[PDB]
Amino acid sequence: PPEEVDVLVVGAGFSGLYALYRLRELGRSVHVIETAGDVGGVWYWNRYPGARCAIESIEYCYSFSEEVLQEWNWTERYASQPEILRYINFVADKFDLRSGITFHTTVTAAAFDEATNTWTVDTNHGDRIRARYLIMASGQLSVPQLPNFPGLKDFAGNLYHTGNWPHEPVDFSGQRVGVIGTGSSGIQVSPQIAKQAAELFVFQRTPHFAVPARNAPLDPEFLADLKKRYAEFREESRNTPGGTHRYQGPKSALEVSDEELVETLERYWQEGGPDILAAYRDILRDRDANERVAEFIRNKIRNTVRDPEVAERLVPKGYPFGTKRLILEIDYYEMFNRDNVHLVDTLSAPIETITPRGVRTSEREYELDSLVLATGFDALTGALFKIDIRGVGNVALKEKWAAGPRTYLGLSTAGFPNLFFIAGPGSPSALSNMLVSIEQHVEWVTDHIAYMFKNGLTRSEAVLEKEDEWVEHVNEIADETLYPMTASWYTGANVPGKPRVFMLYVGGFHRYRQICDEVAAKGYEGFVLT
Ligand SMILES: Cc1cc2nc3c(=O)[nH]c(=O)nc-3n(C[C@H](O)[C@H](O)[C@H](O)COP(=O)(O)OP(=O)(O)OC[C@H]3O[C@@H](n4cnc5c(N)ncnc54)[C@H](O)[C@@H]3O)c2cc1C
Ligand SMILES: NC(=O)c1ccc[n+]([C@@H]2O[C@H](COP(=O)([O-])OP(=O)(O)OC[C@H]3O[C@@H](n4cnc5c(N)ncnc54)[C@H](OP(=O)(O)O)[C@@H]3O)[C@@H](O)[C@H]2O)c1
Repeated sequence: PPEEVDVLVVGAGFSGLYALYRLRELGRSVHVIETAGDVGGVWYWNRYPGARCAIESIEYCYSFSEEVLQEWNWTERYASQPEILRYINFVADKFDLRSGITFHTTVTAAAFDEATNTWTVDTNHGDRIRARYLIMASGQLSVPQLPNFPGLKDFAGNLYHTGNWPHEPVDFSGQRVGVIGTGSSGIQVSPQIAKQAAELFVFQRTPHFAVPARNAPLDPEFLADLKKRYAEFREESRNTPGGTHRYQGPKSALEVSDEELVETLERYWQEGGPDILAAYRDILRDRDANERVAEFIRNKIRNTVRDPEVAERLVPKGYPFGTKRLILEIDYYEMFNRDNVHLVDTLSAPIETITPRGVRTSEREYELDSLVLATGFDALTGALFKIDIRGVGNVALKEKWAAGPRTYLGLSTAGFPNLFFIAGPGSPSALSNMLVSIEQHVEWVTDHIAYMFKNGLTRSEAVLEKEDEWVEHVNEIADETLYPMTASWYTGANVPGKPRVFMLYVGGFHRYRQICDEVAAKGYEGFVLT
């Protein structure tokens, strides 16, 4: 890795690879540092069986390259992780991206030097790079989180986390296997494992809402047709709250009769996918509205499993539909109908400790040959906090953000000039199709950088007052929805001791992009440039 560079980029997943590509195109020196052996980010790390995207392949893809759009052939309604990894390798090879990337290398600290207006960045290999701009493309869901209980290191069997899955197939044949966590990771990994294991124990805490994916082959007519209008189709997706073609249902879940509700929701349930989140305009705004939808979903869940005792344990309760990430399930509910699959309800009987033989609840011991941790991620701030980042006056990012992330547009933080966060806290981030949130942040940041070199500036900084205004705005629009009142990773609720604040912008990607454009249009209002 070079000793000096215009822009250093941390992370080689979607965000990082695009930042590299566009920056070269703008004629800036740029280099990328990445912990992993190769490119991919989440689709490199998350190789557990059943790993699949929950945005339709034709939406969840880059649009910066008409060539890539014309050449790539997706195959399924929802792409499996290995296909998305092939796609990302395709794009990397096409634009020759690896010559710009150092792999196997973890950034450990970065400190801003006020005299030079530059960042000096250090790695666990002892490299030191001096860069004018520092782009953290280091992910949202990139640091695995272990669950909160002892005896983990004592377990005699094999121990896995889904976000750090082995690079070659793991064989569960004839095993007694435990999965802890039933987020989308656990929901995807579990039916795969149940095919091999002599017995599978699924350790559920709060149940998550899941609806049928109804995956299907992609019609190759449809692909070829779509391509003729691809750039147009994408543009429609950029002009939405969600970054996809999801239908924005006009009515209120409350204005309709029961019969019309069932019938409309029945159509979504048969169709499959996440679009039901926008069946009515107020599902995420009004608790009575939300509840009518949630109830319809709970009953479909009940009717999915024959033992009604086991079915009632699968019904999510205590939090509004859609306020933890919606999950797309494939034969997950069906799975509890098998002899060798066991739902362990750890709300009724909490896990007390892992033992050398298995798992202890307050009710009994569970002997196991392997334990799979589907326990999620220290989300949104996790990766940043693992790095000793220091701004003006030696302030640690970790400390300034200790009560929750403070940003302007989520893009930068006051006190830390020349530093940009891709698709993180204070922006749409994971509340969209992330390829659309990711391209828009990469273009805005890399445009900002180009504008800086153009007009002769060397220092970009969020104005503290606008940040404070932005933080309060994010919180106040979040408080008009039901989002903040549920314990989700959006809220930091899954890391012990982490401050409970809703971390994402909820006003929709479209409106967020309009605001960013007005900002850059006025020469970057809310930034101070010198
Ligand atoms: C299992 C899973 C499924 C998902 N499914 C969807 C989906 O269906 N729809 C959707 O819109 N989004 C989904 N997401 C969200 C996902 O975060 C984004 O879609 C997108 O892949 C994020 O890309 P990225 O480049 O920003 O971050 P990442 O892909 O996470 O890349 C960050 C990279 O930075 C590296 N890194 C972090 N810190 C350092 C450091 N200190 N030094 C060097 N390298 C570092 C990591 O190794 C990683 O490779 C999913 C995420 C996960 C984990
Ligand atoms: N496209 C996809 O289908 C897909 C697949 C995987 C991941 N993702 C992305 O990644 C996000 C995270 O998914 P995820 O399933 O990995 O993690 P998650 O949504 O954060 O779920 C973690 C799970 O582990 C359980 N858990 C956590 N801590 C525990 C503890 N201390 N004791 C007992 N149980 C514990 C949680 O229970 P509680 O809920 O009760 O806390 C939850 O069931 C998703 O929401 C999505 O954004 C997407």
